[PDB]
Amino acid sequence: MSSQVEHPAGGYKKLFETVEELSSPLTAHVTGRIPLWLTGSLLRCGPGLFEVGSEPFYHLFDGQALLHKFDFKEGHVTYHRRFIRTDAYVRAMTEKRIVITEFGTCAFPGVEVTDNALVNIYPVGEDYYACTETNFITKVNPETLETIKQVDLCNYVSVNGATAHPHIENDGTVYNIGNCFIAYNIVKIPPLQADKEDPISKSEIVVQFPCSDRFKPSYVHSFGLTPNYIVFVETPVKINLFKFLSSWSLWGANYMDCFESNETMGVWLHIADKKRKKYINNKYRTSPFNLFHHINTYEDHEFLIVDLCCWKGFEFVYNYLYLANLRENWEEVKKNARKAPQPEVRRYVLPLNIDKADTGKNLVTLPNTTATAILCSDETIWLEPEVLFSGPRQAFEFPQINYQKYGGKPYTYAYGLGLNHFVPDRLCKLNVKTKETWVWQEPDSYPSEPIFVSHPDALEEDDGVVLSVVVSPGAGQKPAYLLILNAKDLSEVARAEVEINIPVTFHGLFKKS
Amino acid sequence: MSSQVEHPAGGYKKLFETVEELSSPLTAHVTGRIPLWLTGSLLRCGPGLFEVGSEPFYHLFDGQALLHKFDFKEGHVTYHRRFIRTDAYVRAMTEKRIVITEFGTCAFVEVTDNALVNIYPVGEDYYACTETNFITKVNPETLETIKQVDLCNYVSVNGATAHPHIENDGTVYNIGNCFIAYNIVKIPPLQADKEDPISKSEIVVQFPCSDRFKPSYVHSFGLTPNYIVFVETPVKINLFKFLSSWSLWGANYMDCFESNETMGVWLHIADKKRKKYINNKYRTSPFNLFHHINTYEDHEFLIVDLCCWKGFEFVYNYLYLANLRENWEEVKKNARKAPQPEVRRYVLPLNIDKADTGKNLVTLPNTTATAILCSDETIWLEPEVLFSGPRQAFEFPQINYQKYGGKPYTYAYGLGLNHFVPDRLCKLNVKTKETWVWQEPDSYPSEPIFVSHPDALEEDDGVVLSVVVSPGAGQKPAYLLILNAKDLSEVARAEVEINIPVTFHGLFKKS
Ligand SMILES: CCCC(CCC)COc1cccc([C@H](O)CCN)c1
Ligand SMILES: CCCC(CCC)COc1cccc([C@H](O)CCN)c1
Ligand SMILES: CCCCCCCCCCCCCCCC(=O)O
Ligand SMILES: CCCCCCCCCCCCCCCC(=O)O
Ligand SMILES: [Fe+2]
Ligand SMILES: [Fe+2]
Ligand code: NA
Ligand code: NA
Repeated sequence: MSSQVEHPAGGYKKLFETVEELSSPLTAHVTGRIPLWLTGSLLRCGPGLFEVGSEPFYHLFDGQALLHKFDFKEGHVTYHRRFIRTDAYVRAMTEKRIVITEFGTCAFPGVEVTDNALVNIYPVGEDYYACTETNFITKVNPETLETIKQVDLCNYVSVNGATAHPHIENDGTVYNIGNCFIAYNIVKIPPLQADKEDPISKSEIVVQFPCSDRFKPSYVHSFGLTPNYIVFVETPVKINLFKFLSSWSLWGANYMDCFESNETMGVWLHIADKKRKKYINNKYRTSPFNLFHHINTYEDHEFLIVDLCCWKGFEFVYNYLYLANLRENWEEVKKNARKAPQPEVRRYVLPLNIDKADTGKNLVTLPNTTATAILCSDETIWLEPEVLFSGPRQAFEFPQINYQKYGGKPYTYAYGLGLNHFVPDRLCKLNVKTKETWVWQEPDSYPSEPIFVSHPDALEEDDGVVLSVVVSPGAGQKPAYLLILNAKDLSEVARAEVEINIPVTFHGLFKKS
Repeated sequence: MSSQVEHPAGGYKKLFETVEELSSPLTAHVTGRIPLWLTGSLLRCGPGLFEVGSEPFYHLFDGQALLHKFDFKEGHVTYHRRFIRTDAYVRAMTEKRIVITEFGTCAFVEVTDNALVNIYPVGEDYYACTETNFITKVNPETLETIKQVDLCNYVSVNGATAHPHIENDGTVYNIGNCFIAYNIVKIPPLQADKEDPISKSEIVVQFPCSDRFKPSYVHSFGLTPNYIVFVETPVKINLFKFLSSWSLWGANYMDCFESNETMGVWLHIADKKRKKYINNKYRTSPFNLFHHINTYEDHEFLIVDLCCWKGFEFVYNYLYLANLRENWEEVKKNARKAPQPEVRRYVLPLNIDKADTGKNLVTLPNTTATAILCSDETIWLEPEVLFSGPRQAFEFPQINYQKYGGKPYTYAYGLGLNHFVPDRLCKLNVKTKETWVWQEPDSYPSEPIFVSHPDALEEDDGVVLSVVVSPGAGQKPAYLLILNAKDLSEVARAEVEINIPVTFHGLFKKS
């Protein structure tokens, strides 16, 4: 973990304030020691333009995509940023107004889907793509930050969109999930082959998950992956297709206007056989929650361990993320969040071998968990979680692990961004076996998602650092900095200060050079 | 909290072995220093006779009630025990066989009065109880049995729990099934006329049943200055089996239980002072519940701290003596598919505004518990988990009851169960989730009972007392353990030269 800080000075407002791009990189001023083995680029995406002239964007996810880069070489750091030349951005700059409808901001005058790639960036073959959650992803140059092209996934595969959280196997194979308007489809993009053709042209749907409601598919943000299984969590946050596919020009609608909460379904969990490409018909059921981020998933004897960042309730958490709410003063921010769903890290355990003879009993026979799974007579398997972390309006969010070596596998550690009534104000580490936590936090300092980078000679799982971008608007300080923490105990190793503001960023990666 | 010990020697079997009563008290041999302010009697109940001749009792809750007493005076300790002369026991001794049907043992009809579970004060009297209509008046100084009391002669219930709440003026509240509702009984304090307060018993409020024909098993309930809290679980009593003739079919109490798979848990509150059921449909996931820890009011909310078991299967299925007497690897294996124990805090909003439909009503600043108002007006609850360990139950909870019962509090003491075997003592800070453990190898404790220093201003300024069975051959068979309530460090122990079997509940009676 929890925060030990209040924010009466309101400095978190700087996260949602427009900035200018740069012509070329700035030097970041180092204190402490940047590790000499740290060579490459921290790439991250966020909104950077929160109004076009006098027309405001209303939601956290509406501001125009800004691509950020911190470069590390021989103990020195540079910072650079460029707006992504999406259709949304280019047309806004041409017409000097909001032209494309964003997540929570209707544009005044069917109509074009946004390609505002403000959320994440990921590798496909030798390319990098910035994304949001629509059918449009934007190819970008990781060295110059130039925009290369728009890619419409609809030209290649049968999905209406895909999440900003594809899984990436160590050979470069990419898996993602997307709505299909009815199913949820797993897309597979293979590694780059000898022929050097673009791997997106070899995309395919490999398996399909069914929908609980013919006309109302669930919002999906992420999914789990193990060597043998795919895990999909179907939440009660629904997309109303009667509103989504109606004409938005007539009604004046945006994406937020299409969400509704199903009160009675709870959460349905789904698994598929990855290698045999087959949906498994196990009716896993539990209580209602929102889910954005899976932490990690793995196999342990005949069971799937599913670690999740949950929000307890069926109301859509995105309702609390209009910019007007996030720009309020601190007492009002806390008050507004009182009735929101509560964040909680939970471990669910999914049995793979269901024996009818155990009807009415707990199938989770593993020795090291308090998670349960009850086989009912109607063949639903009712799940209860083991709670790994819980604090009052203190979210362990934007989870990251040592992904390259422990993604999809037995693991011990997760790193997170700590939210305090939705305001990011600390960095966290969680031992998922012991429930021990570590916190890093300074007054009036607003961090981003921490990204893990392994030491080249790592023996343990947490032999490395985490990198986070911190906004520090206190007038006795430079506006922002890159923070490097030792992954062992979250003690500070270095920081690299820059003389300009940085707004909120969501996700990213470290690209080794 | 969790245990750090395995039990391959099987010493826990001594908890379920018959013992002989005593003719008069033994001296318990003290090591360390019994506090000189500790003056009175630890009274506790458990089974003590696990077979009548060659006829065995089958279930944990079948053996014949044994009343135990440790006396504390000027740093000296005595131990004494007597079988309760119930109808079940007396008739068994007369007829040299099992005459009355017990919880899980059919006799080859009359309701059992085997008062093996607890003891509590009414007026100037003490009553040993089980969970039926029969409670047994007993003498707290001599351990003699005085009389049988049939609650049905006084109030409209079929039984009452072994966990009545006791207000500081001596008023007693309890809950019992009525065969259809759950009735709260109130027994007033002793008046000037000196008449027996049981004759002034009354039903003050009634909770509805979720199923006309299948009432829930009820073990305990919550009480605050202003409210009564009742948790209706999916463990049901099948009245078609309960009220059928058991002589023909050969049935016991265990044979009447079934689990409702779809209802989950329904939580109920009543206005205590206005004697009125409140129509708030609190709903959550399925669990068994035996013991409320404590209940209190905080702004417009009820804080409900519970020892839960995650699942709808009846936990009592895992407590046949044959299972509990298995070797350690088999005990662990048998418990793998049982419900998981978990301490949970639920938060019940009292002011429900329809304008908040679809939102979380729990606006308190210090909890992660939630309560969602649905369109059908059910309020769906999620807990804050306070303690969770794999088959490691924080159970038999106790608090500083006299000063913090029904009120804001910080500390609970518990007996730690390891795949159902009691092997440690625990303390839980319910605000910080910090835990403390006391544990020795091959040592099987009982429920810890808290005794305040008489002049304490703080909540945990006192000791806990537990009766520990220690069958290791380098030790006396049992002892009374005294721990400092601050940190569970040992203050003293009082060893006795005879075995003591399992005990369930009890009290400390100040003299
Ligand atoms: C009706 C919903 C539709 C759903 C995709 C439908 C294929 C998602 O749509 C969008 C649109 C714009 C922005 C975003 C952001 O990525 C959300 C925050 N990460 C998602
Ligand atoms: C069908 C259930 C009936 C129910 C009472 C219904 C008036 C409870 O009956 C009994 C009978 C005998 C022993 C016990 C033990 O106290 C249980 C463990 N504490 C309860
Ligand atoms: C650094 C962000 C701070 C302000 C917003 C925090 C509220 C986050 C709520 C949970 C995560 C929602 C998903 C956002 C990340 C994403 O778009 O992938
Ligand atoms: C000291 C007891 C150890 C062996 C039995 C432990 C199993 C306990 C399961 C939860 C509590 C069950 C109710 C027992 C207390 C009572 O009868 O009032
Ligand atoms: Fe995300
Ligand atoms: Fe009990
Ligand atoms: Na600090
Ligand atoms: Na010890």
